[PDB]
Amino acid sequence: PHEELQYLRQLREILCRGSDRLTGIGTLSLFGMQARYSLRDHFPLLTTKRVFWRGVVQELLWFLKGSTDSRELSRTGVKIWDKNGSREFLAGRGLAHRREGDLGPVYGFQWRHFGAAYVDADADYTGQGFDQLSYIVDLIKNNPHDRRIIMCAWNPADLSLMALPPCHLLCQFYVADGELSCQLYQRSGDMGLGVPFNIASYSLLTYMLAHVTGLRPGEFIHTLGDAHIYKTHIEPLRLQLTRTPRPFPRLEILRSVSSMEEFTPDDFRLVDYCPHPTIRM
Amino acid sequence: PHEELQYLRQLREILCRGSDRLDRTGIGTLSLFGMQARYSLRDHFPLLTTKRVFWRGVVQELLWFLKGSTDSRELSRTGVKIWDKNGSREFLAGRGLAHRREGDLGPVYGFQWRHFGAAYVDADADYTGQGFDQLSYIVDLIKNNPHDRRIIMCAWNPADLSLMALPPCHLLCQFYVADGELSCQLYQRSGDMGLGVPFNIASYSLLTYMLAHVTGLRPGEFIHTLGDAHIYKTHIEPLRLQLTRTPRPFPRLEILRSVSSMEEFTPDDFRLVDYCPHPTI
Ligand SMILES: Cc1nc(=O)c2cc(CN(C)c3ccc(C(=O)N[C@@H](CCC(=O)O)C(=O)O)s3)ccc2[nH]1
Ligand SMILES: Cc1nc(=O)c2cc(CN(C)c3ccc(C(=O)N[C@@H](CCC(=O)O)C(=O)O)s3)ccc2[nH]1
Ligand SMILES: O=c1ccn([C@H]2C[C@H](O)[C@@H](COP(=O)(O)O)O2)c(=O)[nH]1
Ligand SMILES: O=c1ccn([C@H]2C[C@H](O)[C@@H](COP(=O)(O)O)O2)c(=O)[nH]1
Repeated sequence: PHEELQYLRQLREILCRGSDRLTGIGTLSLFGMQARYSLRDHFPLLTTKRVFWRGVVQELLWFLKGSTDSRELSRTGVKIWDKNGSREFLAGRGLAHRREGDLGPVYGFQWRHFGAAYVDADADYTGQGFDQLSYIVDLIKNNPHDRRIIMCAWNPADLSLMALPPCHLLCQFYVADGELSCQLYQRSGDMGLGVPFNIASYSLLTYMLAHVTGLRPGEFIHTLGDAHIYKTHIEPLRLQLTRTPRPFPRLEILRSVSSMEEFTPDDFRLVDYCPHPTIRM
Repeated sequence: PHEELQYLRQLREILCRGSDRLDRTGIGTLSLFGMQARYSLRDHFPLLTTKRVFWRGVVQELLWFLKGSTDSRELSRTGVKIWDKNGSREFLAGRGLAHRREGDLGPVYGFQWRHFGAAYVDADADYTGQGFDQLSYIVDLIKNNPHDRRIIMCAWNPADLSLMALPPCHLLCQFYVADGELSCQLYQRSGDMGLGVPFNIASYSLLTYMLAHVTGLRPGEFIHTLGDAHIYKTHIEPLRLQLTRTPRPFPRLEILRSVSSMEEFTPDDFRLVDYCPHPTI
């Protein structure tokens, strides 16, 4: 039974039993969902519609950098954070005095410098705040059965400095039988666009962490809070609800990388990815 | 089907195929990673019946949390001693926390809920207007923007971990409103299925009843998401016994008078009817 059917059943449920609720734009939604994806023999990149894999990779490395600069992601060809880094959008957020591309203390800053005072995207933060990436990497290496291997992006005190508050709040990691697993808690999930993307991101993070630590990829567990469908997306989502999953691709890591920071997009080969055609939403 | 059978199934799964691990202090647990159970709050209250749950503790401890107290001496005064061991002068010394008055647990749940991001100095100090008051934040959201997808309270603060007596188990809870009902999901990084988890279920269910009462809504669903779900090997025998017990119907919870603020609840506003658990083990 294909694991992608979990995602497809969740879609089907939200569309059929979801709550119909409206500030700006309207959605169908359910609350509390969990799905499991094996990482042992394949990589759970959804096949019912093509997922922007190039975006997935560039954005994770950009996160892992600690960068909060939407321009630096943009330079690589990935424009998904650009609407949010415009001086116009920032102004609308009451953050007008930002330079272009300064998103505030978003994921990268929270992952590498939690609790630090944010100044701007160009400030040097070395040795400031709590480095969560170094923290979990050390625990996975030297104390793998620890129950506190967590990386959290939710920092309520920093919300008003943020262009957009984080959706995927925290990940926890788990080690058993030489396998590295990961649970992601996502407060909010757009099933039409974000959620396939998000599944891929944290699955990737786990492959990367597994590699760097000498472990094999295990399970990725996806726990949603608000799982929702935007109503404008209903006829394209019914389209994808008709399609049968193709087998998952595999993910190869093309070289020895000793540090989470030394990865490059060319270290990853996506083998045998054959999605159905892209659906625009 | 009776909801407690979710918990008991989880017990059995862990006992049957759980992973046999040791910590770096040598103690053995069986554990599994990634679990979710749903408990209805509408017609009843999910206080577990196959073993008696310390309900007096549940109530006093939560009221204690909601006040922002990080003083174990205060909870202990009520006759509830569950945090006394962690508050002892010797425990804190064992943690490497000198200059600590007895009962000073550090920036734990209460401090995080009320003053997230604030500079902790001590349990007696006064933090008014320091940090981010998450409790007011969520009560406000549930009242004035119930469909917000960021109705979050979080206790995981990486920067404060070395200052805490114990690191938080309940990382965060999220709330959700639909069709006149308040719902809640909790992310728990670590659950002792033997002692902690029944208690923990009662705690956040109770919190949801209180929030529902204060905001003019009916208790909806409580979703319980776990990370490391485990059983200490020493308790396997009493748990075998527990698993033979047939669950009895859940009690109910009546809130006596009208309470207008989350801070004005007293242990007396709560009527538990009728809790008839199998004998304690
Ligand atoms: C309403 C909303 N839903 C989302 O899913 C969402 C996601 C992000 C960030 N994110 C995690 C994204 C992942 C993928 C994206 C995207 O734009 N994909 C395009 C592909 C672009 C292209 O043509 O190359 C798409 O397929 O529409 S955006 C930001 C705001 C959002 N807003
Ligand atoms: C290893 C471990 N497991 C736990 O479950 C745990 C729980 C807490 C805090 N906690 C969340 C607790 C919930 C319930 C508790 C308890 O001891 N209840 C007693 C009541 C004692 C009495 O009635 O006098 C009991 O149920 O027997 S303690 C602290 C450390 C822990 N440590
Ligand atoms: O990584 C992401 C980022 C955003 N979103 C979606 C979820 C919501 O539909 C919207 C964010 O809006 P709020 O939930 O923050 O209001 O974008 C995702 O699914 N994944
Ligand atoms: O509210 C609580 C507090 C603690 N624990 C348990 C979980 C673990 O067995 C232990 C905490 O140890 P660590 O997870 O921190 O190692 O206590 C709970 O189940 N619930």
